Amino acid sequence: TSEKIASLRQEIETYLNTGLLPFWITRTVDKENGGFLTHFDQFGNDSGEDEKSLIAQSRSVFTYSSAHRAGYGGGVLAEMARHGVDYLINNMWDNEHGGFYWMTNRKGEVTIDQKIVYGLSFCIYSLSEYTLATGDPRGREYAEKTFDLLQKYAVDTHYGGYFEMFNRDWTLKGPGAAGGDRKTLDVHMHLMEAYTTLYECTGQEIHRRKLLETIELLVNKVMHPEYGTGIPQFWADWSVAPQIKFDIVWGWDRFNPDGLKSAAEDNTSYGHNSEFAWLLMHALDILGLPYDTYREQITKSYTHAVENGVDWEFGGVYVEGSHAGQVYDKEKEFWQQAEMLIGMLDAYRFLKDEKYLQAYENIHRFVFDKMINHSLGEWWPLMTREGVPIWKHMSHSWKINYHDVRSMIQSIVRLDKIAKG
Amino acid sequence: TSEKIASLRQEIETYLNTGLLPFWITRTVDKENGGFLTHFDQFGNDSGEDEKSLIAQSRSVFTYSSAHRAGYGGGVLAEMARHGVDYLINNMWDNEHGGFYWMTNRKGEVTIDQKIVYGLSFCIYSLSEYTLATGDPRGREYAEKTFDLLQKYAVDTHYGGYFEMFNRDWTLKGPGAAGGDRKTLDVHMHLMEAYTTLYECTGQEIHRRKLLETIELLVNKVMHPEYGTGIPQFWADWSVAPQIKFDIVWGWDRFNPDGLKSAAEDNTSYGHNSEFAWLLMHALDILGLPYDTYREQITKSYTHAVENGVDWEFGGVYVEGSHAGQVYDKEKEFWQQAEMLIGMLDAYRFLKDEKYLQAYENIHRFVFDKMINHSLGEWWPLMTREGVPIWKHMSHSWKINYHDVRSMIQSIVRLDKIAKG
Repeated sequence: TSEKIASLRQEIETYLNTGLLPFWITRTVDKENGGFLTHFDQFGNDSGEDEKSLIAQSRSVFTYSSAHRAGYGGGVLAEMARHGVDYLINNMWDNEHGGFYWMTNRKGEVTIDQKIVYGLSFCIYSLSEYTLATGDPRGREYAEKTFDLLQKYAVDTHYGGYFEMFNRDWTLKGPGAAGGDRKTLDVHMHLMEAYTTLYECTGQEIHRRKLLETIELLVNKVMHPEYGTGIPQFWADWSVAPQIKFDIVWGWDRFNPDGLKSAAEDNTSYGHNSEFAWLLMHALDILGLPYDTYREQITKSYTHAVENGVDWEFGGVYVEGSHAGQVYDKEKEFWQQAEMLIGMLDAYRFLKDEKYLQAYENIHRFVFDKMINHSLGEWWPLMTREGVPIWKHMSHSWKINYHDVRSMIQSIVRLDKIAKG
Repeated sequence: TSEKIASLRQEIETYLNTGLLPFWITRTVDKENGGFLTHFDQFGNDSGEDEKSLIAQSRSVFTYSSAHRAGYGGGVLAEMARHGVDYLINNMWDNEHGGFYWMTNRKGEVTIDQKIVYGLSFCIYSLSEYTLATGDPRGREYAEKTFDLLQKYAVDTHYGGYFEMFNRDWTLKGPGAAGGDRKTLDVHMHLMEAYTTLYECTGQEIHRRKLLETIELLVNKVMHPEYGTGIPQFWADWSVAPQIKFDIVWGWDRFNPDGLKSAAEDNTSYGHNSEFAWLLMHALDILGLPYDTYREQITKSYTHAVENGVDWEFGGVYVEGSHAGQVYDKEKEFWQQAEMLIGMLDAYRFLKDEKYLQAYENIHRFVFDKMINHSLGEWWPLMTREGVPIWKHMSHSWKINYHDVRSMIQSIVRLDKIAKG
């Protein structure tokens, strides 16, 4: 109903303004050392890590630029984004070899100088969003330099796609855990995300062309050929590779002991598949192309997520399960909820089936009633199926505010479109 | 016999020193306008064209740099190469968008400002050779800038390989004759050539890696999957395309009215296939890899050339015929003779079959006894099967001295290796 949509939008708006953005505004700007503080425990207090990761600093720039562009934050977020861009350029850019370093310490010294394409994707995305939000040409300048370095050093001109981890001097890393011989969904999907906003910013043909090439790589090489669901890791020739952990990580390793088929490699992520599909719809909007350009793919992604991933009984989306439809891990992790909020709304907009709005409300009620720590404003990172926290730190080097603020802003916008339609 | 090899080498050496290089040294340097004059009629006199094409100027730099590196030219060719590099940078480099322009007039003004990857390949090759020959870092500097622009603007990150023609501002040209929707043997083979010398010059991992990727594209996508012979034109997805002429050309259009199956599209060039195979062997030498890394491919290329392309009765190599082995066009064109001289020697070195040295001597006798215009020193461009000139201009915007000087130097070297082995 229109009354229901209005209630859901109000709930998001009040929380985003009074809860989520103040958690960050009151804590994060580091005026002594530059950049952003992001290590907060279950009480919102500094947990002390001597880290300013490329992921944390760039995601922060993305959140404050995009939220400012959307009218949120009381006007203060453009200057917070500028503070972060100062740190990215002055402390994280390699003035000898180009590209941004993977890790600094809290004082701003480089401690991991590798060139990691997952991080560089987030640099392109955040810095393009920053120029769009502020007009400061530095964002586009360094986004374009990073794009150009990826074309030179990372694109595989024979098989297509990208090699993904390099030493500081852009020599390719070794095989296996060192990261130099796999091509992955995580990197290729986030490059589509980043190139969308790069093209929004520049309007240049090359960015349009290579955004479309990246979409084609994902649809034709990364997604399962029958099921349309994301497969995580490939060899350079785009045959499927055994899944391995890399030396360089950007999340915590959760093992659910009750998870099923823990050795199987037919696993796929409902959250990632929803994220891919709504980011693909956003790309098509920026490209001026109809969603039915990729009707089959978008339908496969969303159908599999709603048919298997949504916990109708307790609320929220499961972690992972098989391509063919068996759920493996029913824990509730934060970022997949965020990406299902946006994706289920866009599935309703394009596919028009009421199950997708039923799924949206299920996810939304889970996030508000179980996952948000309303005492502080941030989201619990990992919960039991029923919604009891498992891990309780609010934020760290890999959990900042990229998924949650974006899901709040993009859900309130899509709900408005649904109400108006 | 060793006496025969010595006679053949002496014949080359005397001609290269006293005939071929003096034709060029006495005619080509344009001190008034800069760059090189290359338009000479059947009497060696200026034929008047108001053109200084990227192909003519870059091939000239390649010849004078490589011949100097080999000890030829009486010491004067390094400065002639420097004169050409001054013209490439001062008159043919785009200081606003990067890359070299396709065409200037004799006074040095830009008259076709498109960015044509076939020309840019020859820029990379010639400028890398120039730094190797002279130590002037400008060659490597602009070769590297051009390589980097090709990765940014020309590489297809989805299907691999290169789009090949662009407007001045690096926007892709239109479909069909405008050149923006085909991938071709001509460009991809010459990129392997150019990247070999770029990697020789820089020793950088990225150039090694992308030389090997280019070799793999040629072997796995461009060469016929059964016959190993080059197929000329593909769509972006590497399906075979109908052969078309482009608006931008770099040779004269010869129609032989007596040529067979003039509408067939299973045609392949013996000269191109030999050129590919010996340039691939040269790449493997520079890479430190054995020829048997690509034994099957190299064997296919050379076997098809010697079994079908060599005119045992009259001498020389035919223009083209089918992949499956029928000859279509028995005219004798200059550059295919040059590339068969080097390739038949390297086929003998690797494959050890006496037919390849018999083929070399057949080609060598044809070139010296029929194709060289010993009155002047340059090679007739096109002859009847029996060796009577058809076209008699000595040189123009697309026929300079790249094929012939290289074949003379590289044949005398390979003959020496054979004698010594």
